[PDB]
Amino acid sequence: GAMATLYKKAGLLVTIPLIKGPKGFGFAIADSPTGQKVKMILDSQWCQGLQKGDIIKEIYHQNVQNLTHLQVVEVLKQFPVGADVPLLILRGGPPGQITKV
Repeated sequence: GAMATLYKKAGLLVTIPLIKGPKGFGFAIADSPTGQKVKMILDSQWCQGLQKGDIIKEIYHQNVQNLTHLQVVEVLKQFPVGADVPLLILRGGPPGQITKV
């Protein structure tokens, strides 16, 4: 309703509690005009709550907005299987390589 709609207009910062699965965190990111954007959810069990279109702002409380696509991929890849990694994303609000992570 009204609240959900207004939160989409305003934007919402959401912390997603990632757990690294055997084949990664269960999603793919696109190097988009507006940052590292979630392109696909591949296995939601490892990234509960994460949605297509979410934009990565922090990894493990570190701001990653100055990192490149390849650097963000590299940092996510570095975590060992089973690792808990808080992921802060921006969802909605005032508005090409794709890599599995």
